[PDB]
Amino acid sequence: HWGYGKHNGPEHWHKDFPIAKGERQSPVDIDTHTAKYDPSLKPLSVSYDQATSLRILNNGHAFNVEFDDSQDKAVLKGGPLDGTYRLIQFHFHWGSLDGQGSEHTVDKKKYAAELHLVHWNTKYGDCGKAVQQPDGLAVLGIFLKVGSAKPGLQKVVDVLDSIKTKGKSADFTNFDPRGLLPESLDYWTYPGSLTTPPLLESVTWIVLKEPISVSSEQVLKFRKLNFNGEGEPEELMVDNWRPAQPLKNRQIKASFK
Ligand SMILES: Nc1ccc(/N=N/c2ccc(S(N)(=O)=O)cc2)cc1
Ligand SMILES: [Zn+2]
Repeated sequence: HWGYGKHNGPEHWHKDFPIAKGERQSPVDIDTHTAKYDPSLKPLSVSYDQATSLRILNNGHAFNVEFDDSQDKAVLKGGPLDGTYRLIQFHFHWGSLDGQGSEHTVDKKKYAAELHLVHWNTKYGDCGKAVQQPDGLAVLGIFLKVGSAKPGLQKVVDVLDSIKTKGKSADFTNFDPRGLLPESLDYWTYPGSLTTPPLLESVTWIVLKEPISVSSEQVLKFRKLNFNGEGEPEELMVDNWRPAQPLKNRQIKASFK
């Protein structure tokens, strides 16, 4: 099945998922000089005060921290969005080396990793329904660079030993995703897709300009995870990122001058 290796990686995905070559695929390179400030964008509202984390899961492609999305508890509103989008999960993409790992790039610069906070439009009732709609999801993307440690990431880092292999999960209650945000909410936005199969073209991307800093030690622990299940040959979970896709007939908008 699909993955990130030579024989099942991004260049193969189109055979099972023809939308891989579609008109609004993600990620993309963000050309900062071509992106235009958009005055029609309303203020972005990240409201994570009542966020209720449940569990952390190694799904064989990344790890997901999952949230209770049965009520308006952690929501994203404003910016390019109409209505209310509920946080369902977050995960990361990262590299084998500090010089790669992000999915989006900025003037072709690759960051060490990229955090995706995944939200679904409450007008569609559940995430499975939302992901089939052109305005179904909003993914808040945050770049990670290697430097000082991110204190708010350490609780994630320290549980990874318990979910080393595909299919393993662990309790992960009382985690506050506000500790993963940078100071500024300045962002770029464009219409795109899921960056993994099924690659559905249902995502409003909101990519923050300011990266967060994480330590080398923190990212090294991401790289100790396994793509494989328990008792199978070890394949380190690294380079689980899709490269930039053609922008085609899309304009990237900036929230800032
Ligand atoms: N039924 C179904 C199956 C797989 C799904 N995948 N959801 C996605 C969640 C977010 C991402 S991403 N990497 O944030 O674009 C990519 C996949 C979503 C729904
Ligand atoms: Zn992602």
